[PDB]
Amino acid sequence: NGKLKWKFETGGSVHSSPAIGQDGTIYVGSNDHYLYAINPNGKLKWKFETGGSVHSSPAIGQDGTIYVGSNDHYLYAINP
Amino acid sequence: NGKLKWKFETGGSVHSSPAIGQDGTIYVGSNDHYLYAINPNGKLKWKFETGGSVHSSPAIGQDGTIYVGSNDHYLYAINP
Amino acid sequence: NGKLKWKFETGGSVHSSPAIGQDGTIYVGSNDHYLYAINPNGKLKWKFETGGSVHSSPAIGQDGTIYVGSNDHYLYAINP
Amino acid sequence: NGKLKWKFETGGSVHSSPAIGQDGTIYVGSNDHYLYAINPNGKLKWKFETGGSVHSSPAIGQDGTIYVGSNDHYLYAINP
Ligand SMILES: [Zn+2]
Ligand SMILES: [Zn+2]
Ligand SMILES: [Zn+2]
Ligand SMILES: [Zn+2]
Ligand SMILES: [Zn+2]
Ligand SMILES: [Zn+2]
Ligand SMILES: [Zn+2]
Ligand SMILES: [Zn+2]
Ligand SMILES: [Zn+2]
Repeated sequence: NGKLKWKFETGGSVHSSPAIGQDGTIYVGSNDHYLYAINPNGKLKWKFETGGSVHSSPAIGQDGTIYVGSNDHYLYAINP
Repeated sequence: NGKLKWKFETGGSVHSSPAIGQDGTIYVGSNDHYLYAINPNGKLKWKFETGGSVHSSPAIGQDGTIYVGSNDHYLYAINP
Repeated sequence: NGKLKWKFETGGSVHSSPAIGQDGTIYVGSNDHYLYAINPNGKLKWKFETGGSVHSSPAIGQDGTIYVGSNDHYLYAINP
Repeated sequence: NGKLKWKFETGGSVHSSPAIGQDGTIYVGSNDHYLYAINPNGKLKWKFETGGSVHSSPAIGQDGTIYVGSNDHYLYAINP
């Protein structure tokens, strides 16, 4: 209907575009160098430190592996 | 066929990439800080103020929740 | 296998990310202000002038309508 | 669970967003001008030189053709 139902504060501008995994866990990268995993309800599931801003938007494989690039030249494959 | 069928003026450059929800409602974020929801025919459905330019591109969950990040460091989950 | 099978010269850097329509027609926006439609084989189908660089990546609706934003503040809905 | 399972060093910041092909091969473009293809396990499959940074995110056609744009004004269609 357009009403907010939660925001989640990362550390920097979230330029990455978010992905939704087979279980509704939402994955997004932030300029704070972190890929965030938020449970569908708004509470963090985990965050993964890389070496630079995550402008890449996460891709999601069949087994649920999360694939995302980072300003630190690396393509990361992260277990769920 | 390539003919236009409507443009919709947001307030700033629309860098966000648009998403299409289970009902055809198209969701896009604009540098005017707004996530826009446009009914499939071109008339606004609603727009949601965040605190900065929305470069993130909206993700869309099973229940239709719209997930998008914003230059204001937050990941937003917005009801339809 | 990794061999090229065609490039298509737009007028400026293609930052937009390409979309594939129900018939294989590939849609991408270019900084030359144009959304390009390329037939699956590499020959243009059409290109649609907007008022600025198309950094947005095209979305594709059920009927095949192409939805994309542009640096000119507008969200465009373009017939196939 | 959030544990890493491999990073892959490209040559520059990976701004492109990665795509997953019908066989799990992950495709991403890097600012080093290369579109990378990584086998699902982390070892390269191949990398394709273009003429500029690949900010575009790869699209994937029915036959597995990889479609991506590049800062060198070209839209590339690359065999698997
Ligand atoms: Zn900030
Ligand atoms: Zn940094
Ligand atoms: Zn402007
Ligand atoms: Zn602002
Ligand atoms: Zn150039
Ligand atoms: Zn211009
Ligand atoms: Zn971008
Ligand atoms: Zn660097
Ligand atoms: Zn270069």
